[PDB]
Amino acid sequence: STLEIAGLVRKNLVQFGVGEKNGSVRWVMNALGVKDDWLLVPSHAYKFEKDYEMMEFYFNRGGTYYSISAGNVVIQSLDVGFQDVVLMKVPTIPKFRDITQHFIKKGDVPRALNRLATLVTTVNGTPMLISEGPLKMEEKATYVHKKNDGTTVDLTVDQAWRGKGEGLPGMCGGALVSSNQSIQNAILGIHVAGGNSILVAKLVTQEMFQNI
Ligand SMILES: *C[C@H](NC(=O)OCc1ccccc1)C(=O)O
Repeated sequence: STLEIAGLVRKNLVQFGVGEKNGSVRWVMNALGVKDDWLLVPSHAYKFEKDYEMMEFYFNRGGTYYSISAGNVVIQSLDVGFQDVVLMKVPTIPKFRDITQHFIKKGDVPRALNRLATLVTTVNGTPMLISEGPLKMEEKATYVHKKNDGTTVDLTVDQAWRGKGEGLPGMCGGALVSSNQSIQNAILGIHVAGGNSILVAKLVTQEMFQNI
């Protein structure tokens, strides 16, 4: 069911934060553990600020905090080009339950179109289920990211789900789950943007985990 998939997502969601060494942590959004010490996270969380590699990354797992130098996480792309969401290996994180087989197969993508979905996310660790209207797929989606200094950047990714719904700051990095039971309520991707009552999630397929 949606609710049981949601519980699996919930247990693998951690809070992602960034800080200078010996400085205060800014909690930014969610990241999703997928297998072993690999997580999915929107790279817009960190990559557009100066000297990101000199920062400490923090992973809050239910009130137990794991940190690592940003230069010591291993980042792997999902596909060629900018996809925002990346795979990130964090050697200091406890192993995750493997949820890769719960993600939609590329061939089954059409089965989630025109159907409801649920964004399974948190705001700063507080779990939320957010209803999304019948889904469409955008071959290219563009959204605006606001940096810490107020300046903005336009981001464009390939293959992003679009659904009517109401998101809040901090919900990025949560997982979109299909209402379609016939594909076992597959996880469809990762929330990257919300606005004008539109929620946007980068498609992530089972096949993309082959990138290791
Ligand atoms: C949610 C996970 N399920 C899973 O990996 O399913 C793979 C499967 C299940 C049944 C038949 C064939 C393959 C889990 O944690 O087990």
